[PDB]
Amino acid sequence: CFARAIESSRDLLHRIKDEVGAPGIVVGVSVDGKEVWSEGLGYADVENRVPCKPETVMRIASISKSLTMVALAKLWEAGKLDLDIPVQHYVPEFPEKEYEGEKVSVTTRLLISHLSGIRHYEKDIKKVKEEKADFEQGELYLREKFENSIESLRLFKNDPLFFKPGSQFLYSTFGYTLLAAIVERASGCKYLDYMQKIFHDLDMLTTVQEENEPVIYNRARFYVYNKKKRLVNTPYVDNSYKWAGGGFLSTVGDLLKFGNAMLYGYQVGLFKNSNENLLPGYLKPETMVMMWTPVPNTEMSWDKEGKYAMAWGVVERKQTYGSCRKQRHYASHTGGAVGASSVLLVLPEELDTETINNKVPPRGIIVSIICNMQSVGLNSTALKIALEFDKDRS
Amino acid sequence: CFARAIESSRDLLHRIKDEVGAPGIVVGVSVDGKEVWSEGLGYADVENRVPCKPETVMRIASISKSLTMVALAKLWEAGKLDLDIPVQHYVPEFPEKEYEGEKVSVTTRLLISHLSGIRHYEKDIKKVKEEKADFEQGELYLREKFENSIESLRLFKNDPLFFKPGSQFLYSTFGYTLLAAIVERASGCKYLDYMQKIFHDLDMLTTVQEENEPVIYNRARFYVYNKKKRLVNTPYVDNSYKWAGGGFLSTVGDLLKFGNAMLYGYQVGLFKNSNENLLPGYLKPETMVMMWTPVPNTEMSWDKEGKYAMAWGVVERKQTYGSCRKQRHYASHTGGAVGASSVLLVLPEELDTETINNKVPPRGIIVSIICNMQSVGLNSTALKIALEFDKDRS
Amino acid sequence: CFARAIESSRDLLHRIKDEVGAPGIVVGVSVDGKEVWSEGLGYADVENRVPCKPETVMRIASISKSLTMVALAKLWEAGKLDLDIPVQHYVPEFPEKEYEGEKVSVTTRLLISHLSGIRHYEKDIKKVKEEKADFEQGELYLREKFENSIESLRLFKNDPLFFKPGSQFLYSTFGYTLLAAIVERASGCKYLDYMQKIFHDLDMLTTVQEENEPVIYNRARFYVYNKKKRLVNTPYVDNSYKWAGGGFLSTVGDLLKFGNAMLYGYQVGLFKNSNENLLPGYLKPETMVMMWTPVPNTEMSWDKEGKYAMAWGVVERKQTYGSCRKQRHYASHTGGAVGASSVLLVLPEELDTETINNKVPPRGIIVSIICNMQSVGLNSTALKIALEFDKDRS
Amino acid sequence: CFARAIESSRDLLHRIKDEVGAPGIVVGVSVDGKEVWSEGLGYADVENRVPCKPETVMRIASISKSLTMVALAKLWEAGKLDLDIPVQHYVPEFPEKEYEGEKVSVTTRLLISHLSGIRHYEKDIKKVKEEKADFEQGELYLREKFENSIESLRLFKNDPLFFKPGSQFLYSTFGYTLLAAIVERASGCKYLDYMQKIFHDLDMLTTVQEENEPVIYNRARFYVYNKKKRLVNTPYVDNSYKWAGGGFLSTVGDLLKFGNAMLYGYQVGLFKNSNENLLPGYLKPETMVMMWTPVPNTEMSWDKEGKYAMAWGVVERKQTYGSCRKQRHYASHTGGAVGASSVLLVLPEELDTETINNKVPPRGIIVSIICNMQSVGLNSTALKIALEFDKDRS
Repeated sequence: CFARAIESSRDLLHRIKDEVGAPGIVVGVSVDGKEVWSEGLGYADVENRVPCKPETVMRIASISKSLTMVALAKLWEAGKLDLDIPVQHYVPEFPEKEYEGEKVSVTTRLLISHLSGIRHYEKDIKKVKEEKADFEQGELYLREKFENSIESLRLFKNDPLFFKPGSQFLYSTFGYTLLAAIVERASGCKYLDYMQKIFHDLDMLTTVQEENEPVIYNRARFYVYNKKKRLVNTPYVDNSYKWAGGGFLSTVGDLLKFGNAMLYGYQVGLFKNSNENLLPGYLKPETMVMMWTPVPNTEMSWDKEGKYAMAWGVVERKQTYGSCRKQRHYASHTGGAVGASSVLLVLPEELDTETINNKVPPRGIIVSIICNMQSVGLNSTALKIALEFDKDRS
Repeated sequence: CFARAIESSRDLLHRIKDEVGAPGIVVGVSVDGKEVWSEGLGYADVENRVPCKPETVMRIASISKSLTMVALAKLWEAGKLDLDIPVQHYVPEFPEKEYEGEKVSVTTRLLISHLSGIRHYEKDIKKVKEEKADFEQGELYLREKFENSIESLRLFKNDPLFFKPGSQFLYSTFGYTLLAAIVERASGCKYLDYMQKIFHDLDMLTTVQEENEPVIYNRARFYVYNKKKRLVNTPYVDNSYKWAGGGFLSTVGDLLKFGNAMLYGYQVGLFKNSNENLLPGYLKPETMVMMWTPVPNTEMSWDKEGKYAMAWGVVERKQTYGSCRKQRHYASHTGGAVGASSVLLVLPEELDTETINNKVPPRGIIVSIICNMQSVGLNSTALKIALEFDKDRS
Repeated sequence: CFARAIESSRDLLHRIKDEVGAPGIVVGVSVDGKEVWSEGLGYADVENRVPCKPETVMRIASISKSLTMVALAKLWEAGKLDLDIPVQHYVPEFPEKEYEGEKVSVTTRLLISHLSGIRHYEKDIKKVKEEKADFEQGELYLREKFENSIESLRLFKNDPLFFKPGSQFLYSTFGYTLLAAIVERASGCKYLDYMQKIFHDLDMLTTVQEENEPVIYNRARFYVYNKKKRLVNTPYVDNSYKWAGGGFLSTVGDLLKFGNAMLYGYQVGLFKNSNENLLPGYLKPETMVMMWTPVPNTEMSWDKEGKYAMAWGVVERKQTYGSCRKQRHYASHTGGAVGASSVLLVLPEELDTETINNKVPPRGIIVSIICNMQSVGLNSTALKIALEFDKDRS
Repeated sequence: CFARAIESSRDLLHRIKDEVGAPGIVVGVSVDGKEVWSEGLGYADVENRVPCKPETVMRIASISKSLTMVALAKLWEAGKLDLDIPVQHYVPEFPEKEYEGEKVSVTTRLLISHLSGIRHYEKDIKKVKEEKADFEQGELYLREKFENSIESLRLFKNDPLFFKPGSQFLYSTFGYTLLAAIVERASGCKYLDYMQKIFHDLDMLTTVQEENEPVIYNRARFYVYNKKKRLVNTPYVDNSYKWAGGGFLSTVGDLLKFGNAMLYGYQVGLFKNSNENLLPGYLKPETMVMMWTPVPNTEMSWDKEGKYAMAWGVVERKQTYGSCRKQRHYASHTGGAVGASSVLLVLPEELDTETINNKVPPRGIIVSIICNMQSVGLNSTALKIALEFDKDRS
């Protein structure tokens, strides 16, 4: 039934692969909760000639923020965590900050949406202020091993705030390290154990953390181009200092399952009225709405047409003029890692009365693409693939 | 429902294609805001045997003037631009002109309708005056790259005026280069960025500018016949000096969407009285009327029966004698480029009381035809296709 | 019989294609005068999605020098041309040159082996002398059309000599333009007509010159990577000023046929004694030996282990120490063009008494590889493929 | 002819592989200068399921010392190097050393046989003295990159001598770093370039240095067992500080070729009398004898029955009592690297009058075994395989 869409999507994948020169790429498409397509192109390892397969394990980078958000939402549902309380309640090791000698408060809500003052890789305030008005970074190529989140906090716990909390949007990865410390303090257990339990609940059996010593099957390699336009290996790095921000490894099936679970949790409330036999979602319907609610004064780098919510980028639906562009509602998050690129997209389906009365959730399309090439933007390709699979479905 | 009309239209397309010997041709028909037919005949590329498809990208040439007019109308609605103010207010680099030593004023209104003195490709005043009482041109085969509109102005900013402003009609392309310079000066941003934003608003995702370095998918080739009556390739040209006049690339779907938007903006005022739930048009109803209002002392080359308005050729409706020709109201613009020919036609539907009370805008037919053959007139074929689709609709 | 070798060769081709990120590549292998393998990988045109095929026409660049050498050898056999006579005998438009006020002579023999003083793209003597002790060039991106070789001579006929003739090796392309002028003067006919006749004699029906106006079927596109590591189109260029140097277009089958003809002409003399029914080669046996004879004080850029002969790079066979590297005898020439890379390799087979008495010429392997990627070295891959096909043959 | 021996050797390889639990192992056997057997067992990479093949590239560790010795012998033959001159003549950056205030001289001859005072990984003199009367080391897991040998010298150039030069045998790896510095100073070129030229001369095309950025095909992985008796990956290390001591990567064919070249150079002098058509060896016959001459007061760790020579361990032939053990003459060197084990063995054949008069060199057997397992001794297995292949040969 999806044969026409599959061929075109494969053509689109070839287009992007040849445009960026990626040695390998893997895709995964799920329609209405069922996986209908999964393919790989190229070689996961070019030295040993290992072809790309749906079982390939690659580095999802910032899609990890979404997993941490799921953990935080579950903790908040359990009542252990309060969003508006200052972070010093849970983590007293973080020093209090001043902004030309005025009291400022850093909270979980500000940390989630990046509205907090914490910096990114750059340490020079002047350049950041000039830009507001890179893989060249050193901290991005660290190799030290950090046993715990509290030890990892020492990289940025002494730097001054760059902006007033809640005033300027600045994408950051250390804020989610602080969030992981808060999670492990509030839950009473280690962060990795909590995430492992969550992955077990969601049936994500191939999602593990970036480590070198353990043997991980079907692990791929990551490449980059040098100054002579020749494919080379990326340098060895250790990502233990940022587990929550970008330290996880996964496949396309696990991302499809995660997206399906989120879609079901989002859509179960609408279908609850017609049928009372539906199982409850992993998170409460009000929690799901809050997660996907856009926050004002936020930006979405991979799509200027939408904004940012909680660990997700959300584009809403609207139409301003007749016979003119009709915006479509979807949520997405992209990831950029040394040697790798990924994207996860969710496209909800507009629900009518008859569909609600007859059909059952989830109703939508989830698309996941991962490639072992550095600095590749895959949001547009995923959006096109999702739209075309939306056309075929009847 | 349109099956009878589609077959006849295809026959008409074959007629014109065999008459001119065009290697390929693409058509697009929209009825009442919905695309009902789209087909291609022949080969977009004859060297590699690439068939013509609705996704083919060809060179719309002077249909670009309409896009610039949309930009100018939006700027005028915003209040940034004044039509009657002399152009030296925005562009002081253009020298003031004299006509046997008398002061003359060049304004935006004169530039839009070609009533201005600026010349076309020919530089000899005597021949132009004799004709008033060609692909053989050199400027039509330029290959230099021009970074900005101000740099492009140097090709004609020193030539004397050919006629008194507002006195003689002379179709010109450099006047729209001056218009683009005025647009980029008044809007505060670059012309290409403004047009890109406008195209994004109107959902024209495949409309780009003529460039060689970037990879543009489904780009076609352009051909001409030599002295031995053999098909050959057209010479390489650069169109950077005239973006506004004739430097864009598009498909038939984008032209259909543009025509539908213009038709909705034209017709929403009549339907506003019955229903208040209709979304506003892209431009105000008074702006649309002005755009399609014919201007006296103007000519319409592709149809002697009508006149010229603002970047459009408009034929009105009238009937002088009983049992004799009944003129029909429509608007059209044709384009001639090296190696290419195109046409865009809009046929509004006569509105009665019951149709206004019951139906919703837009009500009409838009037809777009593009072929990769030089010096082909497609206005009559488009008019016949539009009329026949007007017959089938019930 | 060659199934094992074919698979490995395909793997080698994939290796180089992924290493350089070439959108397409075509290979051709001939064993003992019969074509046994021919395949293409990737897309010849990425905008229109045209797959690579053995019929693809790409830009062989400096393999053209070999064709001009064949023309010169045939003229010398006919007795029309003398190698040691100064070039002013045939072309008096070339000015005589002095070297700190001493008489120097430029001859055909010096021009063939690049021992002449004529420069390459660089015009600064100091930098060339420093290097002796680039696609960044301007002359490499010319677009002017030159009707005849004498007109083309004006680009370098006034520059002073860089080194003493016969003293320093300097690879050059304008020397072969002078050679083409000499050919067309001595033969009494135009250079292109002579080469067309030669191609007709050798059954190379798809070998034509680089031109834009004529329709050439199966013509490919040429690409390069920009500063953002994104695939883009190469700029439009005109190669009319260097027909003999790098101005021809060809397939892999034509190169295979050319190599087979050269191999037969080389090897027919050894087999003449046993059988008198063998047809004569295209060139006399003594002429073939001279063509492949290495010249002292010459360099072979694509293989430091060999030297240069007449329009060919020749590596001889030798062994200095026991149980140590055994050199193999072969001839090759590589080509680098804007947007393209190519190689032609000939691997003669060692002949014994029984093989000479029983088998018939040609006995060897010819390999041709062309890719639409700029600055790719394909000599090593061709050598490996030839050696592996040498192993399978029995 | 060797079918009986091959099966038994394979059984022996299985025996050692199961005894040590090595995931993979590769063997290579050459008889009389011709490779007669080559096989691999297990997986080179267990995560991606890549089987072991003869083309696998693994870490030869201290077999590198033999390559440096070949370089030093060639330099000494050229007359550039003097063995008895103090090392301060070539490398003045090395400080002079005192031994309870007495002048001591460090020379190339002492450095070659490890009779020099320089330490190994351990820095505590007391423990070394107690042992004389480990992978637990820190310097063995360094990750810093060192551009040149002079920079690498700083790791041990300030430590005091452990024993009097020429008095006590102490195996060391930094002495060969000093030897590499001496080589690059005396030869006038970089060490890596000299070794690359030597490898090219000996037809060792797959022998490269340990580097991460370049793409090296068929590169294997290296494993170790943890405290829970589970297979894990070895930690990432950089071996740039010891190129000469333990930094090379190779296959079994390259080691076979190297051993064959050494055997030919050793045996050509005996066969020179009968036949004058034999090509000269890579090194002079007197040089080869010196290389394999055992040095008094030296030890051979992998075989207590023999001693040490120049970068080789040599066991001589002798028989003390009648009807009792008859010693056999052979040379060998083993290597231990993080995650890897290797051995190279040469078994010369006893030469009689008729064999010298009739046969041609080389006459012997070379055996190479490499496995991706840490701390495995393979000398006995290689000796047994060589002896059994010695039995089959007739």
